Amino acid sequence: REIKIEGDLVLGGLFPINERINEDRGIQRLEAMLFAIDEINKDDYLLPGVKLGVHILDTCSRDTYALEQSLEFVRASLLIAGVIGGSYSSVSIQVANLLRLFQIPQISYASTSAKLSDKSRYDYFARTVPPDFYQAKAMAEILRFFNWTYVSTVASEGDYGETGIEAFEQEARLRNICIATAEKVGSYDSVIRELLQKPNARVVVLFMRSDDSRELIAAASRANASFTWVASDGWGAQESIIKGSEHVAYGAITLELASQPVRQFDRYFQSLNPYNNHRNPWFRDFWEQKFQCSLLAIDSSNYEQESKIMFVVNAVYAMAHALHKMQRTLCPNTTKLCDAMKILDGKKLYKDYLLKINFTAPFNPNKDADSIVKFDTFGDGMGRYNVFNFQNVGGKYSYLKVGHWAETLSLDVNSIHWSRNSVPTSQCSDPCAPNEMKNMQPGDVCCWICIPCEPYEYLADEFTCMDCGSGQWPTADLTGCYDLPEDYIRWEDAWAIGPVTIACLGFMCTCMVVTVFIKHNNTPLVKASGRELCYILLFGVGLSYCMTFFFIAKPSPVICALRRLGLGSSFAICYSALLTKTNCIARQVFICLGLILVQIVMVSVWLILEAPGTRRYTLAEKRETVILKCNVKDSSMLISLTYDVILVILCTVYAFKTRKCPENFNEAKFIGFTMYTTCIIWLAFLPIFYVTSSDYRVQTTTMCISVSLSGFVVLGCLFAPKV
Amino acid sequence: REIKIEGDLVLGGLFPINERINEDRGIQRLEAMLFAIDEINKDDYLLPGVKLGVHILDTCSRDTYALEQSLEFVRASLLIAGVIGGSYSSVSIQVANLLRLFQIPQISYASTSAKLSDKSRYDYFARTVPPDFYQAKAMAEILRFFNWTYVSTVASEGDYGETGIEAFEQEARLRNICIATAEKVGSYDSVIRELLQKPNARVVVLFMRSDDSRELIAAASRANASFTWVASDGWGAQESIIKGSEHVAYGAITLELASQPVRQFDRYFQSLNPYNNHRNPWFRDFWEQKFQCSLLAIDSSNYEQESKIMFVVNAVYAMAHALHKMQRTLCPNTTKLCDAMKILDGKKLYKDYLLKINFTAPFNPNKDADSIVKFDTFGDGMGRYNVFNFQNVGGKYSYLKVGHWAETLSLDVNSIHWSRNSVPTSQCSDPCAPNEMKNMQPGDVCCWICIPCEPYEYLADEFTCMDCGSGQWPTADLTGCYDLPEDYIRWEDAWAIGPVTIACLGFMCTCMVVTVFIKHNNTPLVKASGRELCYILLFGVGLSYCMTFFFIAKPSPVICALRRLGLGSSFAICYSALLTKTNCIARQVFICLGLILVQIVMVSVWLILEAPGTRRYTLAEKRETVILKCNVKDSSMLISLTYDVILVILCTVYAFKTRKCPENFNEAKFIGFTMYTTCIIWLAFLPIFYVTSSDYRVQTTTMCISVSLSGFVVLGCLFAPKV
Ligand SMILES: N[C@](CC1c2ccccc2Oc2ccccc21)(C(=O)O)[C@H]1C[C@@H]1C(=O)O
Ligand SMILES: N[C@](CC1c2ccccc2Oc2ccccc21)(C(=O)O)[C@H]1C[C@@H]1C(=O)O
Ligand SMILES: *[C@@H]1O[C@H](CO)[C@@H](O)[C@H](O)[C@H]1NC(C)=O
Ligand SMILES: *[C@@H]1O[C@H](CO)[C@@H](O)[C@H](O)[C@H]1NC(C)=O
Repeated sequence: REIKIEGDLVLGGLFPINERINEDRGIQRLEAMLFAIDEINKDDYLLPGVKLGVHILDTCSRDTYALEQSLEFVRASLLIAGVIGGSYSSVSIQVANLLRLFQIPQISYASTSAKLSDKSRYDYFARTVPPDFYQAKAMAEILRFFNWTYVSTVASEGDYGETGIEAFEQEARLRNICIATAEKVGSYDSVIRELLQKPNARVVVLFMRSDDSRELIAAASRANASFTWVASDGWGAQESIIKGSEHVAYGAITLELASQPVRQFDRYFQSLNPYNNHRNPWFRDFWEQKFQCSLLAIDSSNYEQESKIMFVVNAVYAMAHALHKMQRTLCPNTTKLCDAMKILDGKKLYKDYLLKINFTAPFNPNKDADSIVKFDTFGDGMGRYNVFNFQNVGGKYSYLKVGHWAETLSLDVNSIHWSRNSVPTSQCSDPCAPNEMKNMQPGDVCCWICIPCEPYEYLADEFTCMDCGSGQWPTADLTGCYDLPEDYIRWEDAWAIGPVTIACLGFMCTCMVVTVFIKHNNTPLVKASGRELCYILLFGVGLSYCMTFFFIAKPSPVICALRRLGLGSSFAICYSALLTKTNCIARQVFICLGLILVQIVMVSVWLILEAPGTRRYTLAEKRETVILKCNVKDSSMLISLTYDVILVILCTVYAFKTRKCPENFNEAKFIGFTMYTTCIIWLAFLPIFYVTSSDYRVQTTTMCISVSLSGFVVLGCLFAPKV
Repeated sequence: REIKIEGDLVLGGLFPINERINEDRGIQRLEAMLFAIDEINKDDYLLPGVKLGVHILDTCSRDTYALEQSLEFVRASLLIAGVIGGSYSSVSIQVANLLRLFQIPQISYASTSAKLSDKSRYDYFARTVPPDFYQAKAMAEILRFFNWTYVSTVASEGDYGETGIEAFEQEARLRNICIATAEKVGSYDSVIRELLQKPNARVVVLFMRSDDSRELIAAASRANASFTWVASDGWGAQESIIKGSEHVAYGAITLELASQPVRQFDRYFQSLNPYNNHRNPWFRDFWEQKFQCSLLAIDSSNYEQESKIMFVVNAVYAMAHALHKMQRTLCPNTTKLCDAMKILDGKKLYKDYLLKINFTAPFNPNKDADSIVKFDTFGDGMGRYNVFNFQNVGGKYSYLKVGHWAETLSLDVNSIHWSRNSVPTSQCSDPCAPNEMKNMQPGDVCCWICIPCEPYEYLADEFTCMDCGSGQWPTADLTGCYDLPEDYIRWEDAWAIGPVTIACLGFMCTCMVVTVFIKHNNTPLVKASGRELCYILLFGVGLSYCMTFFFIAKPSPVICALRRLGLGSSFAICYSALLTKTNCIARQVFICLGLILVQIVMVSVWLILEAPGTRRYTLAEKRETVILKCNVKDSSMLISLTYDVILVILCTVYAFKTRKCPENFNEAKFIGFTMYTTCIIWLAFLPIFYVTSSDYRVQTTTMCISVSLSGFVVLGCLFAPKV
């Protein structure tokens, strides 16, 4: 039962006027689509001369009942510069596969599918309401705002759920949002039983149908295990979806589309009676089913005005301003039909100056804020959502409007209510302390594992850990780690108590020997020996007492200069002062031959005096040791004294021959047993010197052991009863 | 000017009957579409009772003139169970966006696009001719048959070229076919000038339009540089595309679709006059423009029958057998309309038992070979092409039919004519000899580079080359390479000439010494020396003459057993036989002390007699050397004789004391100068023994040099004037 009201050029429109007569989503809209043309053809601010006409049908929500109507539009190619509206999604996808085939554009006031932006097929389809592939980029950019980046989704089955959710994951992996489970309701209440077995995912992304999101929540009062319900448009502000589960569905957020409703439309529509409406074929039919009467009037107590009445009067203007540009720019100085308005080619209509129009909606303020009825490059207006909340003040439910957003989130941050006031992160990995600073993603993203790394190591990265180098221990963190000192044995340490007492024998070395050096040269056996030779033959014993304190005092390069040079003067006193005096005694002007022989091995040390390391080093044992106090090898100083014992190897040669023939009082016993006793400790401390850790007593105490036995057992016996 | 001939159920058809009246691709086909129904409604082998009707239009090749006709089909929803034919591509894509919207299937007799298989859009479109995305999988599987795997393409601009070529490359990379250039003609003849600058690509894949492949070939007679023209369907068997370039377009291959034409159609169509054809609105109109007469008859001299007349009568049957299945299987025991033929739902018509039908074409033999009118799962019959050739016998052109193919190539291999009889590979890289066996693809595929690899290396792969190991040289190929021998100096080599003469002095060593061994013990100075000691003191000189031939004969493990043990008995004869006889002479029952001293250093060699290597080794210099004839170090045998010269280090000690006091006739001169002379060559050959390559004379000749100087300069002088 169409109505075709004539005009200079006529618009066409489809509406549900069938199920019964629908009044919520139905005939309320067709009353509004008539109401705009009563203003546009009257208000001469827009199109002055060309009077608009209307010719509208009854879409009855059945697809192949809409298409049997839709050819009666195009039997005039009552020429029609476009058709307004396909309400549902499934009725608009059928008059968008017949209205590309006549090059005539379409504007649908409310149909919000997501296959209706694939403009490779539809070159003639521009809706005003936003596509629902934006709520997969709405909530996916508030979770990264709240850092709840580990979620658990649930869809519906059919066309709504499988489109948004498959667009939700691919619009989440950019924003580092990391799903856990994925259900699909077609089970009854066991869907929560498959949901509790991931219990660090406590943010439920709910992208659901209307009534198939009632059977979940009403059966989520059985298990009584609440959550944080973030929900897409399936909730809306419906107060029946939260029917009695206020103790269960507490603390939720939801989205809906904003529409500041037209005030004077209530001045239009409530002023409409079925005795003064002859310009409609359905006001008389609706009046029966409005009140179930067999025949009152419309009050404000039964005219709760629909939330998309603004979207028809917004989207019927976006042709009437893309035609007032036509009647001026394509035909100046011609208000009426200029004979170029005869064949109105739609291809240069839609793609040229309807695609990117810009103007303001009627009956609303803030003309630069939100009423800019823009388009994108696809035929889909910008998203203007609300973010409602179930933040109950305590009345019972109290749906709360905590703000809006268009392109970036603009919340009013005092609504996050979860248990009492909780912002649950719902995060899996829980990044740990720097004590476990190997926070490495094992195989997958977003859920890493912490690991305490090596105690000689610092964290090389957020996942990596590396040692800070040989020597130094780590820091208190992964910063610059430390340094590494050496063994400072300058104090006692039960190591400076021994040779400090052994130095007294070296201090008493030059004491008793100086008595026969000058004042007692007139002894009967002072002239019988090398009275000038003994002062050189006994001066080196104090050197052995001093080279221990020259070397083993503290690590220094001058000390290592004294350490390598300290031992090189021990053995010529031990051998050349000994052996040259015995050979002339074995058979006295030839006693001068022992002078230059001391410089034989000693001058060769002067060539190696500058070759090896002198300053310092640091030797590394198992992960904590730095002591190599001078940069020399252990076998380097041992080979430096290889000729030392080799020089006193012939020191026992003259002991065997003169073992029984003393040329003096006790020179065969005190001196003959001396070289046997001197080679004993000389051979004793040699293999032990390779193996030590403190190394002091094997160096210091063994050196003075030769020094004490030298002057006492040999030189002391000649003067002990002399007194 | 439609004709609507009634029936029990009526078929619908579109045809070009406009440009003028088209007779080649036009009204000849509509005469044939009428001719089939005159048989099907008459021959009771197929559908007995339901008389077929026809209702056909005039498509006039203009898209939005076809769609103004096409609603007059669907104004009855004269119900029509499908529409036959959209001839062009651009008329079929417009009645396939209006005939999905009524759930009615379509069969197009000749339209061969490649967007008309995207069955996600078109659920109601099944053509019979093959899609032209198959000739991108036809020629792309004969080039791999001929190994011409490096090509040079050329397209046309618009819809034909850019569809097949973009399908040609993606159907070539599987078969390892490797393009070089890619033109796009919209230049005039300079397109060849951009083509000669890749002159190892001499196979021109020509995927071209009809007339825009005339301006190339007629302008390829300018440059006179021929090729191998492989061409897709743009040639066909058109004899005008090769108008006068037989010397230029010689040697080509081309494709066309096979159709064995219906013989009795000529018995039908040539028996048609415009006085006995009242069942058509266009036989009277065609009769004017057939002969330009203002009013003869159709002869066989002007009725050259069209090549797709079989494709309309093939593809009008494939409904009439998908409806004879309907009137039996959906309504048994009911020949006529069974009241389930009232609402004939097309969704259960097309997708159920028209998609996979199988039967034989009328008026053709071989009912199991090629007339199986199958479908695939897309609505596109199987490809049955011809492979024509321009193999001129010499008449002038003589288009030649060298066979066919359906799913695999079935050529008759005697047509490859390029220059005289040439099969040009047109290949880029030209894989080289195993002398350049590093045939590695540098950065890209199909064009590798050959490289001679290392002469100590063999080809590890077709691209890789690796050395065969230390020692052995490569083989004649990349097989198992070789072995590596050692230096065999068993012959002379100017190395076995020297010590073979030096062995004679070792042979004359025991000659003169044996005279005073037994027969001349009664000499006055035989008893004055060690007459039993000299036989041990001179026996080892022959050992030194023999150890050279024991060691330096040939590499053997028993020889190395004699090489390490050969030198160990040289020095005790050189020192212990010498030094013990001198010490008792330096001041005679104590002459037995020199017996056990020979076993001092010698028994220590018995402990090392089994420790180091004994068998063999091979030392590797710069890429060609294997000789380390026994597995011992150079310093190993030199340290094995370190105590050797150390034992004769004290051999010069007694020479200084006894230099002037002879206890015999010349024992101070002949023996005193001997140990000075013995240490000379002993110190001489030592540093030279570290540095040699043949190593014989430093080993053999230096050993006998000590052996000759021992007995002659010392032992020979005592008996030289004795005679
Ligand atoms: N535009 C709606 C949107 C509809 C919908 C709305 C809310 C929740 C789920 C849901 O499911 C889908 C799925 C695909 C497309 C559209 C929807 C329509 O029915 O087409 C609806 C406002 C229109 C009206 O009620 O008049
Ligand atoms: N089927 C054809 C094929 C046509 C074509 C034929 C040969 C060379 C190039 C070429 O260009 C395209 C491009 C896209 C689709 C179809 C074609 C048609 O016109 O549609 C033609 C046999 C039909 C007739 O002449 O009646
Ligand atoms: C993480 O989310 C919290 C939520 O309050 C926010 O305050 C904070 O800025 C976010 N941090 C980062 C690094 O994104
Ligand atoms: C390469 O092509 C030639 C062409 O004659 C053919 O005979 C041969 O079998 C082909 N070889 C391979 C390995 O494909």
